[PDB]
Amino acid sequence: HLAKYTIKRIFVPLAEDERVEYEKREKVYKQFLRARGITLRRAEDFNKIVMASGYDERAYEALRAWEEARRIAFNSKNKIRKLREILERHRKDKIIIFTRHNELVYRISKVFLIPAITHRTSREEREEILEGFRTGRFRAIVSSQVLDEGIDVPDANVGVIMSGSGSAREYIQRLGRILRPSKGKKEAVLYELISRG
Repeated sequence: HLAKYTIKRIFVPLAEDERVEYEKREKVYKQFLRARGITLRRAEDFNKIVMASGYDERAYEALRAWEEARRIAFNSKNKIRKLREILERHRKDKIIIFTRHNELVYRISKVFLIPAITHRTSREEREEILEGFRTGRFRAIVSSQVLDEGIDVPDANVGVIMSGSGSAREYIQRLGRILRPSKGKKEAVLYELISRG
């Protein structure tokens, strides 16, 4: 019986060289949106359509733009610098990092020696990792795939959600259901890094 679950949404701005690049992409995108008379409050709802309407260089290069932006934000030098702190502040707990961005997963697992689980890895490899997790070896893991569906996942204490440019409402709840109150204290904390600034 948990007794102190607590969420924290951290807003990490972008790097110098980063804002510049990000902005130039989003420029091309927003132009496409207005050029097609679409409000941005409905992007991606729109991209969903752009996708089902076949190919159009025009429209697609815009989606390719939306890509880089999303990308940049996710891998912000700061996102890492920040993650670092979290990993340190919570070196005494079991952490579960999540990100819908495959690349980041690797960037992380390689920058901080954290075992990873993506839509590759394996089936036993995966498991293997989870057993190591629940028995020491390593106190954290980064994973691109969902961890509740089927997967058992050890009792984790802190969860981190490396978002790109927006808040992952769903994911937050999903993860928070998976976490487990600590031994003593029986608390839990969930972070969600979001580029912004």
